[PDB]
Amino acid sequence: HSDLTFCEIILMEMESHDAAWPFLEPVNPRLVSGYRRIIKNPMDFSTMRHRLSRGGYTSSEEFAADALLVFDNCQTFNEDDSEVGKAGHIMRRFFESRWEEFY
Ligand SMILES: CC(=O)c1c(C)[nH]c(C(=O)N2CCC[C@@H](c3n[nH]cc3CN3CCCC3)C2)c1C
Ligand SMILES: [Mg+2]
Repeated sequence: HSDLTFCEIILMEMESHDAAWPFLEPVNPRLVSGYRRIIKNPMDFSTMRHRLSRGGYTSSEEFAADALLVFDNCQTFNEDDSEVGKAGHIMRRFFESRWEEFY
């Protein structure tokens, strides 16, 4: 698959990005007050890595949906001027531009 090929490329670059530190592992709701109540479908890069490794993505569209979920959730829970929120805007702009320079 040429679609799955670029997903592996763009996931690799996001995992290694400087501003990827809030998204490398799932949020622990025990450690974050209100997260469980506010974020219905959590998502992060390791969950995407796991689903790609086991062949769980059909098309590149499903991969893009999970990536946009990460940043949608980030903007739903975190203030735009929080540390986590600022890293998410950097990561979201990176993904949007990189995804469009291929498709
Ligand atoms: C609540 C929220 O939307 C959020 C997201 C999407 N991500 C983070 C976040 O901060 N992390 C992600 C999980 C691991 C955390 C981690 N990994 N190694 C050490 C730490 C400790 N953190 C806390 C402060 C210093 C780093 C970092 C939040 C709050
Ligand atoms: Mg959107």
